[PDB]
Amino acid sequence: GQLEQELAALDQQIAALKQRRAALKWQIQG
Amino acid sequence: GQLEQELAALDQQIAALKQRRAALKWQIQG
Ligand code: NA
Repeated sequence: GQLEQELAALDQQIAALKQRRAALKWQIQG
Repeated sequence: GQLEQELAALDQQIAALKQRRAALKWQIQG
């Protein structure tokens, strides 16, 4: 339902942000 | 620097989304 759609959206955003964070850390840390 | 400020921003957003995700998971599970 609506709650499940919202939870899937949060899980996708979290996964994408964790990946962006890993790429930014690599740049900063060389 | 600028890159570290972007990293702190990602850290804040990921932590905040994880709290929203946990609160929604609890709603779903009753
Ligand atoms: Na980190």
